[PDB]
Amino acid sequence: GSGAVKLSVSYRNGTLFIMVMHIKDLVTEDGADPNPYVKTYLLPDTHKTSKRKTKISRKTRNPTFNEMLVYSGYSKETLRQRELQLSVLSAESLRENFFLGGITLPLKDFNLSKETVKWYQLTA
Repeated sequence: GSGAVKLSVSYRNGTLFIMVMHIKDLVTEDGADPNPYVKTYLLPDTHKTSKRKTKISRKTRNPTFNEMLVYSGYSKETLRQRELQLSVLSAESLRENFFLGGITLPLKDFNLSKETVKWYQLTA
């Protein structure tokens, strides 16, 4: 299943709010507890300014973040032509950080006039 992430997606005062609440069931291909963090981009990214990331959650497959990722300066019209590429990676200090799972969500699928809160299944 690769795990699932709970997110709150809302938009107010011209700002997109992505709250990464928590993740459950991440899997590594080696039985070691990863050091997960979440990274998002809004694509396509004309100016190369959309990278956002949470802090690192140490040794766990079920991290709780409760972190708000903020994307300001976008109109709702522009967002309808953007996808939220969310990636969960393990932060590693003696080897390359590795991909645990992710999901791409077209913002057009969201009623950005309200707050959408739900769990999303990650893919690999």
